[PDB]
Amino acid sequence: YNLICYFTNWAQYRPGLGSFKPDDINPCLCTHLIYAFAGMQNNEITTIEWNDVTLYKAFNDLKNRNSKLKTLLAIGGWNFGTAPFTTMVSTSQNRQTFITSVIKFLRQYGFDGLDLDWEYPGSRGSPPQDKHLFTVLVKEMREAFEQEAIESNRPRLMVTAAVAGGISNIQAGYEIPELSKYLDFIHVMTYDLHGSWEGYTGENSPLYKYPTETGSNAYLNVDYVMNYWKNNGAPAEKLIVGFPEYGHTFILRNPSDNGIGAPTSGDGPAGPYTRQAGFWAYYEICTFLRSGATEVWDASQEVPYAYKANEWLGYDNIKSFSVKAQWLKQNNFGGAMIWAIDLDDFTGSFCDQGKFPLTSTLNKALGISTHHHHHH
Ligand SMILES: CC(=O)N[C@@H]1[C@@H](O)[C@H](O[C@@H]2O[C@H](CO)[C@@H](O[C@@H]3O[C@H](CO)[C@@H](O)[C@H](O)[C@H]3NC(C)=O)[C@H](O)[C@H]2NC(C)=O)[C@@H](CO)O[C@H]1O
Repeated sequence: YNLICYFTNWAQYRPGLGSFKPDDINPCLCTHLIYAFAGMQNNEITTIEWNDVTLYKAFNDLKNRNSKLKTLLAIGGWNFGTAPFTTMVSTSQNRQTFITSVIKFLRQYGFDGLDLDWEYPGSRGSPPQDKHLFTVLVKEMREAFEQEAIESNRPRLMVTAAVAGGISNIQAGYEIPELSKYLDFIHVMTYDLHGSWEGYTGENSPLYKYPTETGSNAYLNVDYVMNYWKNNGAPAEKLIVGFPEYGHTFILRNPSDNGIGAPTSGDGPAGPYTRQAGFWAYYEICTFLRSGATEVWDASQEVPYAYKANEWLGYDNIKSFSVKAQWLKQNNFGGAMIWAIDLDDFTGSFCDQGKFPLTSTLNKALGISTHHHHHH
């Protein structure tokens, strides 16, 4: 199994103990590290942060401490939107400009592959023809990577993609059978399945449907989404399950109504380190759980929630990560990906569960290991 760990290049700006840079990563925990995010200018890949070159070197230097580790660079993300991708895929000239720039960029800075994170082809302003043009981009990039590997006598650069977990976005965005032939791995974003945008409480990454969910609401769980990909053309071995190391917050419209589906008024307050209303990192959640919160196990969905007065949290913990790791192995998927390693309790100071409790849970559950001693 693979354990793919996203690192974000804005985590460095979090105050105090929240600040996270590549040297904070334990190089032995994951099999792959993905750097989020690169950008695009004139149809060529580019940096986005003033010190990305510094962080790239620290990131890829981690491989000097773990000879099995591979790294990838992710391009796009939510805030990046779709317009640059649409323009870039619109013509063969623009796709060639981009692919050529990626090969040079990844080889220059020491990456082993590119993770495409277009959110999403066919949606958020992207026109309908981008569903097929995304397939064409991926096909041409895989082919260019295969040729560069042979021409440079190096292992081939990987091409992966982070893909939607919402059924409407999946249907609008991806030609799953053909896309699956050319991608090395498919990182399915099985999180953000509920959130304050819906006007009621729900879990971020429930494994199973809630018993009274009907219609499209019954799609909003890891089981349905992973099996949708699997049964519409993607090989299980290429499918990677998304694991969030954060939770979503809500303000309850009525504190006594604090179950799944309780009505809500909006996002919960920003955390002191992540400073974005609507979510908390796992280490921030641990502080919340020590501040008087009530913890509840959502038994049907195999995830926890918690609440305190008018604040409600749907999240993941060691137990839910363990249950879902067991599940993905039984279903023969390729492994797990984590959004994001800088949201774990990387210092060990917040949760009293050791360093990197959630990521370590998956490392153990998936049997990640590179140090063999040849004796008891
Ligand atoms: C408004 C909203 O919640 N939209 C959801 C998108 O966030 C999500 O996109 C992917 O998931 C993660 C986690 O949500 C995204 O991380 C966000 O990245 C932006 C920069 O682009 C940063 O400003 C946010 O702080 C950060 N949020 C968190 C909790 O870390 C990430 O960009 C996207 N890529 C990956 C691999 O996860 C999509 C997933 O389908 O759902 C929307 O509902």
